[PDB]
Amino acid sequence: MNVIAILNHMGVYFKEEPIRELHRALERLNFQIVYPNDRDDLLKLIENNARLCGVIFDWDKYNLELCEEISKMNENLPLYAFANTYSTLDVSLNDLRLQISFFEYALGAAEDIANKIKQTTDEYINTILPPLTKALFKYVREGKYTFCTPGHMGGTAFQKSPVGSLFYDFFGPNTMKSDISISVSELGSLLDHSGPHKEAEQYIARVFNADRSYMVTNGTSTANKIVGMYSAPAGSTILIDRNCHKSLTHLMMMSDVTPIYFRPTRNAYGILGGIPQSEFQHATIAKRVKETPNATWPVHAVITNSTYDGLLYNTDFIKKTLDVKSIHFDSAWVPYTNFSPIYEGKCGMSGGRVEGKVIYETQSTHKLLAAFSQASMIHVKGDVNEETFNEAYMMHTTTSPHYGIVASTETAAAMMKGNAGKRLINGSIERAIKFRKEIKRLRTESDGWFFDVWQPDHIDTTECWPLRSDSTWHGFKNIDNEHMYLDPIKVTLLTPGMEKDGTMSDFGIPASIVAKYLDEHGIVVEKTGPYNLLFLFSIGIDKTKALSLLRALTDFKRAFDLNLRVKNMLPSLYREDPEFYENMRIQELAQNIHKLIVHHNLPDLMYRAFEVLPTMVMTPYAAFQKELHGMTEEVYLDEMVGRINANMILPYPPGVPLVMPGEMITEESRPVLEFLQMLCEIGAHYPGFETDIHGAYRQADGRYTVKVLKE
Amino acid sequence: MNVIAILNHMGVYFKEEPIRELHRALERLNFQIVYPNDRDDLLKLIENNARLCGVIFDWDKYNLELCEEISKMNENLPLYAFANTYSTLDVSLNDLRLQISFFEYALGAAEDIANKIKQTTDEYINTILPPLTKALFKYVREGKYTFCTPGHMGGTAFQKSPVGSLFYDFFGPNTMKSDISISVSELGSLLDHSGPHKEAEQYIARVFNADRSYMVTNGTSTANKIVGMYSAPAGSTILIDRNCHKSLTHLMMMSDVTPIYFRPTRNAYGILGGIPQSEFQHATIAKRVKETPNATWPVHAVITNSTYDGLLYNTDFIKKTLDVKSIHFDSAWVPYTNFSPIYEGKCGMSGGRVEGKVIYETQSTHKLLAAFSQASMIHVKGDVNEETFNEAYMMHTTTSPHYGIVASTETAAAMMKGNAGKRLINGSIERAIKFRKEIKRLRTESDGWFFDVWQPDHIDTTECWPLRSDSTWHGFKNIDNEHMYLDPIKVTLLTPGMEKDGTMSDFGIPASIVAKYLDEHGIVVEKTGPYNLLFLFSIGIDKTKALSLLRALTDFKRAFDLNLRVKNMLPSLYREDPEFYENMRIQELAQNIHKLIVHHNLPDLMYRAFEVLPTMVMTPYAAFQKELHGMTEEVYLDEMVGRINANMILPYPPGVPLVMPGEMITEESRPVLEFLQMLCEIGAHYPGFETDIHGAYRQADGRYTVKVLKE
Amino acid sequence: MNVIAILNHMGVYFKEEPIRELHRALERLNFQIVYPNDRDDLLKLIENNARLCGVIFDWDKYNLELCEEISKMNENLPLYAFANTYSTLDVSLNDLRLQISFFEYALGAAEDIANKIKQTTDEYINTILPPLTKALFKYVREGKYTFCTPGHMGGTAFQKSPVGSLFYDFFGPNTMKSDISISVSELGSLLDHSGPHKEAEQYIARVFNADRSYMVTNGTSTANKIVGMYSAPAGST
Repeated sequence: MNVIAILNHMGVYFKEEPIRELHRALERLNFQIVYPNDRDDLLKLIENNARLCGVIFDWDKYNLELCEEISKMNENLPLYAFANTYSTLDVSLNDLRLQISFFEYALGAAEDIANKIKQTTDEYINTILPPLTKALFKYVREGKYTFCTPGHMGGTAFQKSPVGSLFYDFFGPNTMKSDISISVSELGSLLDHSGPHKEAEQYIARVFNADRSYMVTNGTSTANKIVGMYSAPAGSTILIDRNCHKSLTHLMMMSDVTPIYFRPTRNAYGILGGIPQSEFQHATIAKRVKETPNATWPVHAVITNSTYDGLLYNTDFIKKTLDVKSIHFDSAWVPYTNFSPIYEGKCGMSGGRVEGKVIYETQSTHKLLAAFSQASMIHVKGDVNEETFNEAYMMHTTTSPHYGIVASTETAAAMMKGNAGKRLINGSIERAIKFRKEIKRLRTESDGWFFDVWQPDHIDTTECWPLRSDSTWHGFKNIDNEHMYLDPIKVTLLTPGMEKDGTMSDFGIPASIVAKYLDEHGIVVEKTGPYNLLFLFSIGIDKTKALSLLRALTDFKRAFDLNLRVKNMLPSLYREDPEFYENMRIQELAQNIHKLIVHHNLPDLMYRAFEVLPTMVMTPYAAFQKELHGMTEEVYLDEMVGRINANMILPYPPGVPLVMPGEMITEESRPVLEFLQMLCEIGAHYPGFETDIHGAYRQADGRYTVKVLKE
Repeated sequence: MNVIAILNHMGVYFKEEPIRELHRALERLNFQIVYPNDRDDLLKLIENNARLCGVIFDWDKYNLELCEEISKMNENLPLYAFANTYSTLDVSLNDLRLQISFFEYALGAAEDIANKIKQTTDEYINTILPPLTKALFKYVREGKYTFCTPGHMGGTAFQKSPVGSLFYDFFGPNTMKSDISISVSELGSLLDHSGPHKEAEQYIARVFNADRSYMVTNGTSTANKIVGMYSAPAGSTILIDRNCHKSLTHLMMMSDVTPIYFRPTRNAYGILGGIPQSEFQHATIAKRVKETPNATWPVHAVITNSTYDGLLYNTDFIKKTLDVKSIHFDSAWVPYTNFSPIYEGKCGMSGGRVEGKVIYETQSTHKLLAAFSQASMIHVKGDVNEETFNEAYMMHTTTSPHYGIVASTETAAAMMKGNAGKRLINGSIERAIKFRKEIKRLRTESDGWFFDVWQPDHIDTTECWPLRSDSTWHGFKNIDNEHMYLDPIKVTLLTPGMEKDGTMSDFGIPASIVAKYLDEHGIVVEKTGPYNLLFLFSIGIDKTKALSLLRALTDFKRAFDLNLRVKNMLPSLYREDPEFYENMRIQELAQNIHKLIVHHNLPDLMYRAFEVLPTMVMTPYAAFQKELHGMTEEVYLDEMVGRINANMILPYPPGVPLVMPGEMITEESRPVLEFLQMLCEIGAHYPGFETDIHGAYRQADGRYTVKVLKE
Repeated sequence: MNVIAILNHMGVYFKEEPIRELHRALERLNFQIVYPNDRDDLLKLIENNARLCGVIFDWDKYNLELCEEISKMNENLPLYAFANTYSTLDVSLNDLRLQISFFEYALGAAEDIANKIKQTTDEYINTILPPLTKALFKYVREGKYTFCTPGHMGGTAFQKSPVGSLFYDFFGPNTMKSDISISVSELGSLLDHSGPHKEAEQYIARVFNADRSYMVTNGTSTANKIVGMYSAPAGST
């Protein structure tokens, strides 16, 4: 905030020489001065920037509707109207409700005007800032010597070493002084929820429409642990989504709990869809309790809302009909929910306080909002035992947190209050929708093949487009109406190779080549399956990045039709093994990997492997207990049927836990083994496209091993 | 690295005009140029700075011993000797082993010389940098657009919001671009230990003399959890130090384990000393196993080495005689051990690979080294199940870590390789010893009272001064010889109020007033007890901070002898309740709090409360299980005998867990209740000195409550 | 390639002060900046020159047909359209098939834009250059000391003699460093047809529509000898 914009030169002297004196005084007060030519120049200057902290304009040539337009753009922005001809009498109430401060044109009075402008800018900065970030900035500005942890003590240890000086010159001084610990008593403490921290969690609670809100400093991988260790005591039972994270599996291995796994649907692409409506009612839950050993009525439920590919649920249905005392939504990919009414009825915090149960939501703030990594939140909705749940939160977090992460966690919510946050969210959603409309437009504009995007055939409104059973763009057969809602900002491109009914085509490009090409040209894809990409259109995405992406896709199309060699187009993949990719064209490589997928029948195996659940011999807690006692042997992959698995098997494709720790592959679940063997067989042909299975360990001969339990 | 220092002007032109042309070319290549006048100027310039990345000197007037001195100062520093009169023949081997590159005095050849200098500086930067920090800096320098998590995507979300722009202008761009996730495939992944990450853990393993080294991104509060969940399966038994952290208690509440608590000694000051030699042999361990219900032979041991006040152990004794299969050292306060031979035989990694057991050490890197917060390491020494322990490490850490913390964690070890790290550690230890010598000197120089420092009466050598049974400076009675070693850099000041034999004096100042005064004058104390301070003399401390601290102590002495009012001297404490501190002098306040300590007999109660162990009714895991089921009631403090505690009671003073979760205060442990009641009684008199007990909850009437279990 | 041409001054400030900051940053990055007045000025400037390596223009006052005309003039030339009023939606396929990179008008963001412009210019140079000339230019830019033939060794023998210095001042340094031999292993060898040389003869074979193409270094007076000594053995006709 040092940019203060003065409107145009009227022409007469008595209201220009005071303006030039104020210009000189403001430059003396370390303010950059910009000179927009007219009104629309000011509108564009304010929307394209954010460092602007003041507008000076004459109240004669520009009326007070150029206070209201800026108010629609930013409510808290100070503007400085200069009163010459309009008297006191010419002011309405709506002018008085805006951030304007009136001044006069007097020669030699520029010093007091500049001091008042500096004070107003300071008030604006101290108004828009959240309280803990405000206090941290104040503490760094009044920077005191310290004799406490951390050891760098304001980064003055990095000023006395060469590699330390490189680190210090990279990061800069303010992010070294911003790292302090709980010994600084004026900032309170995260662990005890005191002072500026307590004001921060109350601020987070207002913003996100939650009763009590927490600010985790390790991540939602730890927030899931906190929620599932509070609400699910040992010996109890949980309803965990099979579409889960590794963190929930880790939680189940720490705690002595027992699962019933929900059964999500999926298409031939490998996109993890959702649980049908039948598996949230009392009948199916009671049945699955009945045929699970050592199982009682579930006391907690964990649901991934949304999925990895951005499929929201009808959460009002869930909160009405799921008859458990605590429903947890692992909303790691949807933290931005409250800030656009598009997502109404699509999160745990949507709607009011539900009766008889506590709704948890564990937004991963760093993922889609603007926050530093390892930042997360736990929003609750209901009544919880305050000391027990506070102690459970204290149990998993560290004792001396990184205050940069905490300040970023709060500043992410502070970016969403007012009109600026609504403008951010609506701009991101509208930009995502416009990108979707041209990618379907360029599909019908181009010749031959082009990238498809997995979205409804007619989208033109800003809403979460519901997945209807009467349409076939999604691919989930016999899907329930109003249970799924596509998130517009998680754009999933598609590549040729798949037909609409689910069978495979002949000409195709698997998405690994497209992702590697985009990585070569300096744009990064989130994660790819066999024939899909994913692009997070968060609040950071502007039209520069969107156009560069669209124009990396087009250059890939041109380079693939021209059929350039692997050496020229993909040097990063060429360097994987130059002997192999020396005389190979890209069309031959794409055709070969596509034929390896087709002949081995990848999508049918990937479907039929996840439509059958492995037999739960013992709870994953018992599997971890037997793993700790050294009762694990590494049998080869083929002889794994009838054996209890000790470590989780997580195959890419698709990215969802296939075999849990403690489950047996029986003869009824042989397509699981066939899929694993097929994936190992196809991954050992072409370098750079190596097999990515978390749990299976590569040997030298080419056959993988899985840690199973001894007999 | 942009500072290149040229030595003096010889006087003749043919070796000055090429030097001026090289000056102009290097300024064209964005290098700051400094001009030391002579040799000693260069020596001082190099020791006082670290951004210097090159010395240009003439090989005639300055010999090659001004290459060896700089080599003793920095081994990798490039220097550029200019050869005029000494021929090829005048070079020895020791000159060739140094970082010198020879040049000549030619007119018009300054461009190639400047390009070679820039290339040599780039080689130097790429040499001293650790590999993962090097790759992260390279990735940010080649900064690519991204469509993946995190949501700010290079900080371009903070460039479009006012509070976001304040955050961005504070932190700066390079620490926003440095936050990326595992989707960037060229940096590998922390979780899978691949690529640049795997090179980083191998680099950490060399540096710290460990077999396998891990880099935790939550902190040693999570590293303790990782170690104690791998090595201690459920149903087993551990030997946990009573001088533990909150994190170890949290670990014991997560896991179904059973303790035998070691019994450390302590003095009247409240400093947590150490476990006697008798409690590490087989006889006492077998006895304490025998009188503990449901207890078997311990399979793991956790020892806080050093203590909070920097008392190292004779760890060779521990690793020889403690007959358990895994010994863990919670070395959160001593991470700098390998980098000075003072600490030989004083860590888990000291000495060779011990036979028959695995030694863990969990250095908190952010505490005393130069690293960002929430950074920690796990060094092992022995043979562990690689996949089981890797899975246990993966179990507690997040999945998308903050790469700034990881890069800082590795750069902290990279600051310690070579001669610069040895110079850092030796300079910090020597500065600590010199500060200790003048604080004892100023004690005998001043009039009346002065601050004492809890250290041996004769210290003049750079060693860990052993706590001898034939001396009484420490206060631990009947202490064992060569079991304790004072760390010189954890300086514990003392205030008047205590006599040498342990009884209380009449004139005294409790350390809270001194800490608050130092906080008023802008220097921060780590943590204080009743009459002691603590100052971490880490690698960040230079003589500026040390002199400012000594000269805040002296100004406090002058202001206390002059007896200034609380309003003028302590406005931050005045604002706590201006009605109470209006007409009170500092001598009256100090005398009143000292009399409250004396009349209530604080040190005798604090001693006798920790010399008696509360009765373990049930394991803390069972206490947490009963706490989760809502079986907890809040009885008042006085009626807590005979009741099983559900939450840990952590009173300040001193800062060590007094009552564990699941333990009963019996009639044999009534002084525990007397100490708690006394602390609550003395904390409810003077504002700003409020009672700090973690576990006891303040009520409105003034009597505290503790969550106990129902009957 | 250091000439980057910016189109005209619109008049409003929010898309001129970022342009002036980008001007200052590009001059800091050693780029000469030219200022064509209007569209036909740019057309004539591009046809009369070849050192131009970039056009910066606003996407509002000048449409995307002033990308297609430059494409007919030079296909690989990078141009930098600045997006203000036309949204994402206003782009056709023929625009996407051209060498344009889109930017925005933001104050204080000229450093990243200038770095991206420098990287795009480097990509353009490494795109239009043939591989062996690219590798030779790279080798001279990373100029290493040598102890092999030729004897001047980067022309440092001509820097130590008066007539040698006249020769060196005439020819200039880059054509002295460009004369090396087969001892530099990273450039391959002409005689054995390896590495960058082999890529060069394959490149010559594509260009001239021939199966196998050779690159003689004495002249076609020697190429005739090569052909007539291969195809015409002694005693034949």
